[PDB]
Amino acid sequence: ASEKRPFMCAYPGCNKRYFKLSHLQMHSRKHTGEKPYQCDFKDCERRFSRSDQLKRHQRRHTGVKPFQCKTCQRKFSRSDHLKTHTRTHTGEKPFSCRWPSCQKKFARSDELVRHHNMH
DNA sequence: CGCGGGGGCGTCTG
DNA sequence: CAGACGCCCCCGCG
Ligand SMILES: [Zn+2]
Ligand SMILES: [Zn+2]
Ligand SMILES: [Zn+2]
Ligand SMILES: [Zn+2]
Repeated sequence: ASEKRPFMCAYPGCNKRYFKLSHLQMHSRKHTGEKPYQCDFKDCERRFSRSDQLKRHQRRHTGVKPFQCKTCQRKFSRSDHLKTHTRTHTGEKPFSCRWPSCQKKFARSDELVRHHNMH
């Protein structure tokens, strides 16, 4: 089970062996969302299973909003919110309804999900 | 009702 | 592995 292990996983819940550095880099991605960090704040006590999740969450406390709109100059702290809001200025509404008499279009999957719950 | 704003998660690239 | 991009999901508000 380890008589030949060019590489191993660095996650303490795994520590299994691998042979291709890249194929192990791919395996490791599964564990990148299994590392329980915690907030550093004295006004928080949350835990995040990824560095990016914690780093994103930190912005909620710092108030930092580096993603600024080119149109209305609004400021956001998540690229997903900014790109979503971008579609509001771009008129990009690809989430059209599939019901037998509607086809109403939204710029967000969840907006379409709520709309469908109205049917 | 349209959209802000946080949670969780897969994933390519570095 | 981590940093960064993209989405789905859920909730709250004017
Ligand atoms: Zn592993
Ligand atoms: Zn926090
Ligand atoms: Zn804008
Ligand atoms: Zn519909």
